[PDB]
Amino acid sequence: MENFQKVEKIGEGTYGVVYKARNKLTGEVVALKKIRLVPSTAIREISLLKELNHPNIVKLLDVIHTENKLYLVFEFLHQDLKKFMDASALTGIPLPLIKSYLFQLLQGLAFCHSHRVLHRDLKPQNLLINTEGAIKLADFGLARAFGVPVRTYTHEVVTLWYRAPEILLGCKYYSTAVDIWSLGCIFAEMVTRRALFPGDSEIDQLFRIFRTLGTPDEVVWPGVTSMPDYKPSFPKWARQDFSKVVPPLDEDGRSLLSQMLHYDPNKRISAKAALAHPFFQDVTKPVPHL
Ligand SMILES: NS(=O)(=O)c1ccc(-c2ccc(/C=C3\SC(=O)NC3=O)o2)cc1
Repeated sequence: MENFQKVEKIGEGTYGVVYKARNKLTGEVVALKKIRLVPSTAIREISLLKELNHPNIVKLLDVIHTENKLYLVFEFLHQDLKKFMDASALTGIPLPLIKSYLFQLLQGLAFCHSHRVLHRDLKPQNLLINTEGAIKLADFGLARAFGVPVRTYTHEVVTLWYRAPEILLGCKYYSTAVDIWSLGCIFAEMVTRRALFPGDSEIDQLFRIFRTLGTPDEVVWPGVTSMPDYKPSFPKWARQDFSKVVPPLDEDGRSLLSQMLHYDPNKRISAKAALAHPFFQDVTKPVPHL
């Protein structure tokens, strides 16, 4: 890591602490993640992720395994979507830019998922934007590569807000549908400027989903009632109208949102099918203010 000088701490993610760093030789500016953890399995899986390249994924530039420590060197981008959404809390992100961001993120997901790689932990903090109007998925593949956690190294309440309902009901063998769910939630949030399902615990997370989309049953989700953490004793709320949930959004957008928020992960739209949705007939690539 001595080939790097630390500039600033960009944050403390699930996998330890991220610094903006300068490669003390090249002059190149990067994001340096020291992994807070040596297992051979993780090294191989991490090495496989280095070959994933797509303009919508933040590039894993170098994997440095030294002094039994793991450093991950990532392409550095200047902002994430959280700060960008905070900055424009008062005006709104204009819809064409929302749409552009949604279309490119789904492209990232289509690519990753075509490789059987999933994120599992998408959130606005993982979505990185530049001045050219690009948006990129960070931390793809890391969950499966390293193992999946409770509270972070920051001793921080991590984000269940974007968690798919099959994960919350204790499914061990979930699929790429979990990422579409999370993107669905982030799409809604961009539109309304408020988190769609801001749970303060796992059952509150699940109940906030139930209260808006209705309590799932065998009709909408075959197999639901025999999932590990499902309880017959769950309250039985009715589904709300999406015109109430993401109120200003047009019918193309809400129809797409609804396919991304299907309970049944096999009914839930693929990233590839979502790219052909009518919402994107008029997509463009606007550039943000920044
Ligand atoms: N809060 S901020 O908008 O100033 C900001 C946040 C993140 C990054 C940034 C650039 C590159 C990375 C790499 C990341 S983010 C993550 O969650 N895991 C990474 O490796 O993170 C830059 C600015």
